Amino acid sequence: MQFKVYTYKRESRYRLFVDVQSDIIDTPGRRMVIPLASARLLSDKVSRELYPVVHIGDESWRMMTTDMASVPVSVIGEEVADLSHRENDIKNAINLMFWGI
Amino acid sequence: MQFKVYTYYRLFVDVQSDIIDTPGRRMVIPLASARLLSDKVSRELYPVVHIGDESWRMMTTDMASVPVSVIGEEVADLSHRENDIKNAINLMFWGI
Amino acid sequence: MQFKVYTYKRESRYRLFVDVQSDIIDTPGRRMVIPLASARLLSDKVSRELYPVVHIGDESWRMMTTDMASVPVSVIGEEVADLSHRENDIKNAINLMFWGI
Amino acid sequence: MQFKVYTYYRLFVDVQSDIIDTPGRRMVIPLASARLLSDKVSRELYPVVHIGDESWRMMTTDMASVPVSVIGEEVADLSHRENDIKNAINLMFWGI
Amino acid sequence: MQFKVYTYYRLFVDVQSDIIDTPGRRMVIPLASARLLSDKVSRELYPVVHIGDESWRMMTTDMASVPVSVIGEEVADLSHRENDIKNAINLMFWGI
Amino acid sequence: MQFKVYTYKRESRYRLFVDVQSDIIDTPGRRMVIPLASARLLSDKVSRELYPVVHIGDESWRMMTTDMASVPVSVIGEEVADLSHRENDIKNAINLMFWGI
Amino acid sequence: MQFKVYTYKRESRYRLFVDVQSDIIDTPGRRMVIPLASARLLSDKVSRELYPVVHIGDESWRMMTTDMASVPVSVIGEEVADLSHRENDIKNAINLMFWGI
Amino acid sequence: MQFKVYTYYRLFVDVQSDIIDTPGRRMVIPLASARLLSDKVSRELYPVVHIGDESWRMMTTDMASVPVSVIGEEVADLSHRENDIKNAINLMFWGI
Ligand SMILES: [Cl-]
Ligand SMILES: [Cl-]
Ligand SMILES: [Cl-]
Ligand SMILES: [Cl-]
Ligand SMILES: [Cl-]
Repeated sequence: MQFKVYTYKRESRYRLFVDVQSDIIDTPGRRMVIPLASARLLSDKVSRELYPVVHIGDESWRMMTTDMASVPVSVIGEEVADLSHRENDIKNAINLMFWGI
Repeated sequence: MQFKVYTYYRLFVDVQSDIIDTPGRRMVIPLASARLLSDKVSRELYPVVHIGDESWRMMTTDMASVPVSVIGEEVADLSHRENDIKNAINLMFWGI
Repeated sequence: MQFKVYTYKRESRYRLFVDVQSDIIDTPGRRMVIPLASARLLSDKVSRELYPVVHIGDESWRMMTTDMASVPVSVIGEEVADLSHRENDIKNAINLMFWGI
Repeated sequence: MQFKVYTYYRLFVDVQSDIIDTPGRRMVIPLASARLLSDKVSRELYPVVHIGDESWRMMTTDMASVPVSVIGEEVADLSHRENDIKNAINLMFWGI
Repeated sequence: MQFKVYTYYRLFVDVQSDIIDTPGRRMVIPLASARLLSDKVSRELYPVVHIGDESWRMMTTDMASVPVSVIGEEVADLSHRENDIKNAINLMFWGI
Repeated sequence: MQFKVYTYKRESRYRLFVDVQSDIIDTPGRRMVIPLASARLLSDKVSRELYPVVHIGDESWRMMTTDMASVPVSVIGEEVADLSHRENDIKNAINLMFWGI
Repeated sequence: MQFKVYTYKRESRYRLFVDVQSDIIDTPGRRMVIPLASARLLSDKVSRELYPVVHIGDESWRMMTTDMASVPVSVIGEEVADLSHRENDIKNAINLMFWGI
Repeated sequence: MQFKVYTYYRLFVDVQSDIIDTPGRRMVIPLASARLLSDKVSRELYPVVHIGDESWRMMTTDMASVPVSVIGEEVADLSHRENDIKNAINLMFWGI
């Protein structure tokens, strides 16, 4: 579901990621997701517009927008958080990456 | 064993006949959380099953041959859903 | 398309595979396929009911029914042959693997 | 570069903005032989494009981030289809 | 962050500058248990560091670019070993 | 060998890369390499200090310094070119990535 | 270290493996190892001396000699046991696989 | 077939006994271009062999079990080097 954060049930690649695909579009075998990385791993210089900073619990995470990928629904784990309140920032990040707007 | 769900916490249903014994691989259909697919997705092709209190969708179109050495513990039995599973598989291959 | 044999555009132990999914069922991102292997690689003691032998050119190939897999359409190459005339054998192989008898 | 088709799982359309340099990767949409999908499959979500005399479907839902080091030679330019490509992507993310 | 040790219980040291944001990856050097290598192996090229009560060897020649999304929790800080790490890296590239 | 550009035997990840490891340091099973990418894939706004632009034949390539990796010698293909004349730029790129302040 | 049994840090595979490389030979990035599998009666044609049975705790394990592989030292876990007392059997298994006339 | 060289340009030498064949796997030692290793690298452990003009190093320490289904065409025969290959393998396991 869009704006929900899930865990990955596989080996490497990611730990956490945000589902950014519309809830009316069923692939249905996959979902478009944006992986999250520990905010401490990126400096303050890195654009918060392309790579928004979100809070899951008490920790800060960066949305690695440019590492967006299609992931099979069978590997999507448990729902960890909801980032619906950040809809505007997420939308801007995605629109910026594709349309430079 | 046919219609049993196993782990390797990823889930999959064994859909191969119990008579096909020699092959070192079992045909399985992966399960996905039902909340991940809308109700508009065909229940004929992607049946919805229950394991515990949760709902899962059978990702019929992601069927795959998996080595028996990676098949984990038996989590549930879906024998009572034999008819739905059979229809899903027959629809994907011959389906009308 | 069902019963058509195609080349694989990925790194695989197999160079040819047969599309066995219905033409009325669009996933649409994947197709159910059965890989082909050189017949010389399997002894005659291996069931011809479950592993049909087909011909493409001057070579004999075995259908590795038990290695059936869902493959993305983007990796399906050029059409090499048509096995429509073997529909009955292919159907029996698939029905045997799932429903036995 | 945006709307350009490149080779390597053989054909991909670069759909990332030219103003956004990752710079190690690019967002791409894989192409599949149009003959592999029936006409009943939405052209809004999966546009049909022509490279040479052959027809290809844009597998929008299989979009992925790909390292620039694996992007091959430029095969074609789909700038004239900008509107269709834009609609496909916007539909997948914001569709109502 | 440079000179910090992270989890993958696999361990590796971030050796990339903090002023250089890829930003999707980080250059890291994997750590291996010191008991696995004899004392005859160069400590100049493969420095020995301590994390807790265990000794680890820096597998400098196995250095690799790793995506930030797979970097786990910070386990230790090896800033005090900056000189040894710097020498190991400079030796591998420039023959010191 | 240092400053030499080679091809990659496997079909994945790389196509061409530059060996940047010292010739006096034998791993000996691996070599530190920097992958090359078509220069047209990156805009001119991308730092030439960190990502040098080199020429191999008539084509321009960018050195993807931040994607540096250890690669087994068994997968290193044929020698395509020599970039010894660019030693200073390559050295600066590497030193900047590790020791930049 | 030779004849020591370790736990793995990577995915898939077995669970335990025996280091069979000489202690005087430092690669130093890899170690030759033989994976262990839960003891079971084999059907593998000739030789049961090709797959020695060893004990770790109260359990029995078979040395899958033919699945020997080079493994990076960074993925070798904690030392679980020592099979130095079985040196002769291990040596014979390895010599049989390579030179077994 | 022991002492021979097969592919999948890639190159590897089959070093398993011809007596042992039941597993669908063969022990192989990968070959690397001799130019990739300096002359200071032991020829006892990493023998140098020739195949159609070029020189190759046997990467003894990268020995691995490979499935027979992925072994390609026979490119050469190194039976005449049996003694060197045997010594390399014995050295790696028994220290000379
Ligand atoms: Cl139910
Ligand atoms: Cl896939
Ligand atoms: Cl067109
Ligand atoms: Cl220390
Ligand atoms: Cl130049």
